[PDB]
Amino acid sequence: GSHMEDFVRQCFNPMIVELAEKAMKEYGEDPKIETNKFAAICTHLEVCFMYSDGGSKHRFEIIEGRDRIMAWTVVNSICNTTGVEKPKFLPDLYDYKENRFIDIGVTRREVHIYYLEKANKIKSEKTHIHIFSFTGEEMATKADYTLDEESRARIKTRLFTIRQEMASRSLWDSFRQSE
Ligand SMILES: [Mn+2]
Repeated sequence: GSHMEDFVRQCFNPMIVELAEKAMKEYGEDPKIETNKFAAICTHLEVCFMYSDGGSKHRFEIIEGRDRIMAWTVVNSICNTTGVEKPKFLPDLYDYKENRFIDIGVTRREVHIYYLEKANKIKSEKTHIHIFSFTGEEMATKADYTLDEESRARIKTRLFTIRQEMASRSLWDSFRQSE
């Protein structure tokens, strides 16, 4: 029974917590033990959903938060109907306006570092990358930030609020250090 576990359950909405639990079980991880990861997964879920709310109404197909098999099934429907290249790793959204997959990343470090690490890892030239930090910074493929500034600014504000709530509990240093 960690403080972090109870913190996560009061910080995030029940639907996010439940999806995060599922995600972690699917890879045999335990939200009661790997509590920093549980927090990180909830955070990544919420940001991806906030992000998808920034479009016009039918802009994005939402990939993140599906069951893994369904998620690949939908990716495949998109590849098959648009001709776009199949990614090697599950992206978070598909942008029907710009016709590209997006992978949203959230980092407790300098953005370019995580950018780079995600760029080399996906190796999907095509998949757009958009990183947010917990210090208000962002970095996106080709400096193309996809949404208007307001939709991105509120994500930055929410991440900073999570950071504060964690710091006020003395959980921040250890979450930051566990990345
Ligand atoms: Mn992501």
